[PDB]
Amino acid sequence: MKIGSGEKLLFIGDSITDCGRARPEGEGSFGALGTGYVAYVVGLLQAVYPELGIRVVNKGISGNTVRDLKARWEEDVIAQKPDWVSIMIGINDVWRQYDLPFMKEKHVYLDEYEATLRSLVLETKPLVKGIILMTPFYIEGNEQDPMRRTMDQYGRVVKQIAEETNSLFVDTQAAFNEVLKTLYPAALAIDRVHPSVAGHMILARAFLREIGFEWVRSR
Amino acid sequence: MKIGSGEKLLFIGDSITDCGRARPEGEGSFGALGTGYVAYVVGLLQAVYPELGIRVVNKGISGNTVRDLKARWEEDVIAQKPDWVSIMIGINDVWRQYDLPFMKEKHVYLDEYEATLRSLVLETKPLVKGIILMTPFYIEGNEQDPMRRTMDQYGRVVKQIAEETNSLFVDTQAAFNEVLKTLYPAALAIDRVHPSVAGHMILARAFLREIGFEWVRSR
Amino acid sequence: MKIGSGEKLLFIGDSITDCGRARPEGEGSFGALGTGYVAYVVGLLQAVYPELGIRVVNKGISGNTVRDLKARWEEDVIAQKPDWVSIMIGINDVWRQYDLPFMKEKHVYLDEYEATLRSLVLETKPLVKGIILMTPFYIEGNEQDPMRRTMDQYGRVVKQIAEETNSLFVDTQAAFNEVLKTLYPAALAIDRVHPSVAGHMILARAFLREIGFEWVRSR
Amino acid sequence: MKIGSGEKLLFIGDSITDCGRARPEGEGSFGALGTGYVAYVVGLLQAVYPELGIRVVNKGISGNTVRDLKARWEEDVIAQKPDWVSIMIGINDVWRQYDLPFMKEKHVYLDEYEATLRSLVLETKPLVKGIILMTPFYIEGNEQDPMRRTMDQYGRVVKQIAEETNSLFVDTQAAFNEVLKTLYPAALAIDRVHPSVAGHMILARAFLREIGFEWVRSR
Amino acid sequence: MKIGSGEKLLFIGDSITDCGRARPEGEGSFGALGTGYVAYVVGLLQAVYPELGIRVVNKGISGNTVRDLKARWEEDVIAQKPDWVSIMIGINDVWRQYDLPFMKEKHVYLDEYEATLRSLVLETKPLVKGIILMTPFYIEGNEQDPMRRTMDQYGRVVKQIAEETNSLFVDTQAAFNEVLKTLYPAALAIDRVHPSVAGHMILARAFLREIGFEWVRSR
Amino acid sequence: MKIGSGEKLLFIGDSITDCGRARPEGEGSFGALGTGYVAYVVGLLQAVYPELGIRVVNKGISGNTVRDLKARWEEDVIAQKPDWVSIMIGINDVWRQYDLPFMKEKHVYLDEYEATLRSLVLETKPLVKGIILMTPFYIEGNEQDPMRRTMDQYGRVVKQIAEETNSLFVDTQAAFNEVLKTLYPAALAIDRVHPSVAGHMILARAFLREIGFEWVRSR
Amino acid sequence: MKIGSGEKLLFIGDSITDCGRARPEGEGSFGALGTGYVAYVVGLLQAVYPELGIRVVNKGISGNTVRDLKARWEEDVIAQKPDWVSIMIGINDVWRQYDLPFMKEKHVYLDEYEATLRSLVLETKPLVKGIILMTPFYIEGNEQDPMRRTMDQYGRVVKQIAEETNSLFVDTQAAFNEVLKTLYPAALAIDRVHPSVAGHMILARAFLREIGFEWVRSR
Amino acid sequence: MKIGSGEKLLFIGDSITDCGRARPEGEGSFGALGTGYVAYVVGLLQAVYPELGIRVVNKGISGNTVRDLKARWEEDVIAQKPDWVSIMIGINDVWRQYDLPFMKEKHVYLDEYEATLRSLVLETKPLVKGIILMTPFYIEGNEQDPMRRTMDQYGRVVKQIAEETNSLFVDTQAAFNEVLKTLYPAALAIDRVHPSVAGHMILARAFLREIGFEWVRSR
Ligand SMILES: [Cl-]
Ligand SMILES: [Cl-]
Ligand SMILES: [Cl-]
Ligand SMILES: [Cl-]
Ligand SMILES: [Cl-]
Ligand SMILES: [Cl-]
Ligand SMILES: [Cl-]
Ligand SMILES: [Cl-]
Repeated sequence: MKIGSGEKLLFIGDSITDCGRARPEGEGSFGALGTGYVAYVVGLLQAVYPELGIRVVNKGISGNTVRDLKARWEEDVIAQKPDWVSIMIGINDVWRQYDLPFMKEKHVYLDEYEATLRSLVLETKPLVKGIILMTPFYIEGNEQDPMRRTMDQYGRVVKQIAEETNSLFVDTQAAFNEVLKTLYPAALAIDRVHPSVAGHMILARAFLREIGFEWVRSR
Repeated sequence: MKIGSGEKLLFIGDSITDCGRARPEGEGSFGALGTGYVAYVVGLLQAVYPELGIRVVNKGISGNTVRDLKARWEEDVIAQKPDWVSIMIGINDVWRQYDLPFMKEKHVYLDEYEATLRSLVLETKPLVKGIILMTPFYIEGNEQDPMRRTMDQYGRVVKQIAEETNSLFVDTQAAFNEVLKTLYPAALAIDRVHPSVAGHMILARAFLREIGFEWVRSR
Repeated sequence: MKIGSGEKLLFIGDSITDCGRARPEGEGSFGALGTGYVAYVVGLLQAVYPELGIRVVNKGISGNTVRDLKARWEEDVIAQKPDWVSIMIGINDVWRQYDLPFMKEKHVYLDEYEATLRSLVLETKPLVKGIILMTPFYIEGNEQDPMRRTMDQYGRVVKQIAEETNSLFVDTQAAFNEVLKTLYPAALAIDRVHPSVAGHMILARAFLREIGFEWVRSR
Repeated sequence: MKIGSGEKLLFIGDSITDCGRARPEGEGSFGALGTGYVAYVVGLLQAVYPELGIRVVNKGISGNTVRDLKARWEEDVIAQKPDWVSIMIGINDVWRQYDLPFMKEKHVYLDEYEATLRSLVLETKPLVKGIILMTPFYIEGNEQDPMRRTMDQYGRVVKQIAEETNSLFVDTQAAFNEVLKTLYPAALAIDRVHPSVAGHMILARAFLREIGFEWVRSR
Repeated sequence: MKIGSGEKLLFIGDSITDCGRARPEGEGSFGALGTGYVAYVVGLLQAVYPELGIRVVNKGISGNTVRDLKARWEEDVIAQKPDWVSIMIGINDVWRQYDLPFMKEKHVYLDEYEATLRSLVLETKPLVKGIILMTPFYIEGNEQDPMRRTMDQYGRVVKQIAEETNSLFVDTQAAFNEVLKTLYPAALAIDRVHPSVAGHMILARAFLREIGFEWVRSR
Repeated sequence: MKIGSGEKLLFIGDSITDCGRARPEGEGSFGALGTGYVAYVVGLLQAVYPELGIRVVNKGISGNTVRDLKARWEEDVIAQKPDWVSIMIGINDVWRQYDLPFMKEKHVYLDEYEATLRSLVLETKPLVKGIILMTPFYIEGNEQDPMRRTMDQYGRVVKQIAEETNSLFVDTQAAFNEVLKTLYPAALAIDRVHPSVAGHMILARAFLREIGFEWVRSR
Repeated sequence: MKIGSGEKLLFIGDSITDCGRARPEGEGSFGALGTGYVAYVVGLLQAVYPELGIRVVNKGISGNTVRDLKARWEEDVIAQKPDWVSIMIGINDVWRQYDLPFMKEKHVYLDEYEATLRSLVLETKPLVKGIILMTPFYIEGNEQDPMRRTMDQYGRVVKQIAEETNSLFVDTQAAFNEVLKTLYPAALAIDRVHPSVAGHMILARAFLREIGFEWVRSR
Repeated sequence: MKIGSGEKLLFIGDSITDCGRARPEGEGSFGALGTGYVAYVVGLLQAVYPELGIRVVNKGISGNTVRDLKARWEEDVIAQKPDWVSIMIGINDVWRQYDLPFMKEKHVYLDEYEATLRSLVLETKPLVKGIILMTPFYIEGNEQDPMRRTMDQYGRVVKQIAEETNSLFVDTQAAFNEVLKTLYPAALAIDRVHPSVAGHMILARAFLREIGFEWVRSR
């Protein structure tokens, strides 16, 4: 378990992270953590490692791009003095290119995305024990579907950045791809982005695996 | 214009047709028709052919497959004594196979779909002045996506039944496919089924063209 | 098609234009465009000219007179940097004279109306590619009904102004008059102002015809 | 005062009479009567003739034609054992011909209207102490407007039936026509049917005058 | 009719006057005038004197004493530039003495009431054509009931003031007393203060009689 | 304490007893009892006699007269197999004579009231361990007010029936009358019927005293 | 009765005291006092000592610790100029240690609690006639349950402070303990803190006993 | 994994199982399963065993005891033709003895509980592929608390019935007891019954472990 006792773990990102969490503080309880992967992570950590006393904050905001995370970073991350920061961003940065293809300033293209996300990691890294970078995802099994293909480019940037900055790394697309060998996207997410409880469990498990969670602990 | 003065035109189908129409009666001019292609069709006919004196009934019901249509056909179609019946069904017949793949009783497979729709058309045809068969559709430009591929199969059945019964036919998939050369699905419908105003216009226009509507009447 | 690719088309006026659009920005989607003629115009443009990538903003506000448009012109029009501005105003300017006949300062009489609307066009014209002036209307077939007779005076001023300023021009009263040869006003609008979907289609079609829309495109 | 002590007075009609009255019972003093002319009539009688001890029932139902009145006449009128029955019906009988011109089954034409209303009056008359027949009305000052012209015809039928049956008669059209020499319809009722408080007062006053109400009692 | 053409008549007082009127302007329509005696007055004036074009404003506020009227007089009366001001206040000034008998600073005793109401009349009188002073009331027939007995003291002060300042005068208690010879208070007002439509008609008629209203006009 | 361990105590009456209790069951500890004297009685018994193990059912219904009690007596009382039945009825029996004086069928006059209540008590008495008869009341200190005078008459009937049947008796009027030496009715109940918390306490205390409750248990 | 005529009694504490009272003033009526022990106290005082004319204010706020009371003391207590202050605090100070055991700064430990509560009493005492200190409580009969055991430590501090400062003193835990010899906590409070009406009566009675209330007065 | 491909798994129980599931059908993937352990179980199975193709039905109903289960067993279990039935019942059977101790008919004592649950298991077992019996639980670490002591007794019955019938068994009490070595109940469930997300995870994990779930599949 990478996370130590008494430490503060802060999650930020878009609606997948937000999942209706309490604004502004996103702590004090679960209703406050929302009803998606963040809550599930915290539930499983408390169920299996109750003695850890990990404090968890949810700063997701629906609709955010990486450009939006930067604009609120000081107040919503730095000022919170987290020990661990998990970031999952990029869905909107890409989605806007496909749902509003003629409003191009709402689009965050890959080179701006890369430099901005890099900037967040570099700023934060000296201040925390660790960073976990989760890739964005798109629940679509065809690598050549345009939005899937773009999403994968963004996820490769995330992985680049995690390697270079020694951050932890969760390939959420890889976790979905495995399930997509069986299920058509509709069975997980009608809009290919916002998943069922099952999709949130896919995400939570992928995050827990990267931080060394054990489903049945050995010592 | 295939529809002639004084006639009663009855639309039946699923949510795409329903679009919040008034239940049970579904008529006429002031919101009972719902807020999608059916209301637009009726709007445009009134704007351009006010003297036709057409009455219009919306018997769409959210969720319906062709099995559901059969179960209420006597009360919602035959007992309304329509002159013209337009049918657009198959989206749920297909979609349940993909979004609830293990709930097989909810699925209406091609054999049930062909036999049922054929039977409804054959029985209705001598009771009415004419039938318009609209294909189902899926807003997805990749013919090899599995749900699009199945939807196209269901559409072939509709086309074949219309030819065999000398019904009017609207290929709604072809109408979307034209726009999908420019737009990714997300620009028209986040779930690839329930479209924007623009998608409802694609549908209304495809319906109108088939019934001989003119935007500006030539004579 | 007068409107070119990537251009911004801004609609302003009263409740007929507003039709419940999102405040303040009236863009980002259709819910944002409201549910009347503006939305229908945008739907039809996207259905038939999806490659245009026209951006459309709705600045209608319910209850407005031309005196109200002027008071918000800088923020709601100039600051938006539109390429095309469509104006439809005058219904309230006239209606107040008939529903509050003893509150005369709520009335905008024809000479103030003319100079004010002229002032808006002259200010705007150097800043945009084009202006479309739509007349007000009153859904009433008797030319001698007092409010109809006043409305027609205002519509003649609009046409004057469009001619003199080389603006495009939509005679909405003419479009309604044709339909009123068949339908009594009640069938279109119970208050003779706020129309059914059919009346909104009358308006949208009249606007589309003036900007060179083709229902089936020729090249 | 034609109404005498201890008597039960029952008003029936459409929305103009209903005005949100309590269903099914429609009585008595604290809001069950609704918020239009019926409540005003009852108010004024109580203010000026408190000792009359009149009981009042409101059986108005929004939407009703005379066909609808016939269908519930036994339960809503005869079974209430009223002493006096006031009827105001015909607005919807007529209006449906104009607002839904192609839905002919919703229309109640003059032959059905005369025969039905005649029959209801003839049957009720020997069961009760008296009947008050109020004309329908349309708030429109042009006798040649088509709906006003039809409404006036329906009113003649009411007048002729009242004379033939020695019923009291209130000409509600004449009462509006007097005010319409000063005001355009929009100042009293935006849809020309559902009036302001002032219109309900016009109605209440016309009713009261016919039953021999005095504003200040002479003796 | 004391009130002349085009003049502005402003009503102020407590909940009996307010009766749910629109804040802050209490004009522009009837919903804006609330649903009690003020609205009825305006309805009757418009029904019988539509050509007068009287503008009517309602500044009642629920819970007010005369101490509250003074605190808002400049903004809610003077600044409105009325031609006629009707005041009805004193119910709360007295009620507080009986429902909160141990919170004595919420009480406005008769000498403060008198001087304050006098001060309002004297301030206003040079600025307007006329003032109408309506007494408070208490719907209770026993002169010796403590609250009735106090209310009557306040009403005698009102009458004093009207005489001395040449204001018009409406004894609302006298109008209720007459009806209370027949009806127990419960039949008019369950709390002996807030009346039924009948009680509001009692009030409206008493006001109309004092300003010279004619139920059927003679010239 | 007249009520003994393990017994079921059932309260029936009108709104004073109801006070928003759960329908139909009306039991037990967590809000089903409503928010007036019945809940307070049950609260205090539990606070001071927790070991008594008393079960309590609230069958009060807003609006009821003794006629209404008779109509549901079999299902709401006899079929509950109570040990003790407390009845408080008569307020509406009387009040309808005053608030709806001309709706005579709603009135339950003294002959119907005595005969009915007598009959209910006689029939119930051998089926249960005991009966508590509570008078109705009116919060009005003037014995010569007409509704108070009638209420006192109805209370005499209750007292006489309790004596004749050896029922326990609570004179609720006497309990209010004591407080009314200090307070005007408005301090306890604006409508003279529905009291504050303090009035419900007056009632609860009067009930408790009659059943031998001790505030501090002597032994 | 310790409390004298015309005096102001102010209650402060957490949700047990607040019980939905009106913010900010918590006076003017009962709705304003909320629906728990404070309201019951006031009801019983008014029922039995109506002539006292005691003014009662409720400043409870849900969630408060003693640290929260101090932060609002000047505005919510001192500025109110009470004659008597009742304080009940400590439930949250302790609860946080058990429901958020890893957010230790939300915890108020016993030495901070003691000094803070002492500080409130010492500040206030010169300004008022009297102070009543109510212990916190926990509805749990096992003295060795951890939260019960902590609560008792806090209650012993309260008693210490009351003795040293000559404050009145209510041991709410003692009052509950007696009832807990019969009832399991669930029957009083599902969360062992927020009680039923019965628990609120336990509290109100314990407070009334300490201020010398008599259930039936002797002079 | 004890559950095998294509099978239907049906969960029944009380609120812990219900957790707001869709009534009556309780299936499948998009919210119909509710928001507690059942949805989590289904989520995790899908994340880790998507190919199993398991269908899941939630027939939990808030409030139920085993008596309630018997009454709807035919329609809610047998008629669903499940392959696997999981039962978790006993919490209310027990809790009613403690929260409503004097309402003995609401209690289901050990004899009724054993006989009923035994009978339901014996009857169901030959109709289905397998049964999973989950104990009830109480989140309370003191074995000598009276409700915990009774709950443990009911759990022994469940364990004994599962052994006798060769059912799978989940000891939910043991799963909570492990976490209760660290946390006081209030950190998991304020009422000791309805847990947080973390408690639902404790339950889901205990269920999954018993059916042979692997967090990471070995082969
Ligand atoms: Cl988002
Ligand atoms: Cl659908
Ligand atoms: Cl408007
Ligand atoms: Cl109507
Ligand atoms: Cl008031
Ligand atoms: Cl009642
Ligand atoms: Cl609290
Ligand atoms: Cl439950």
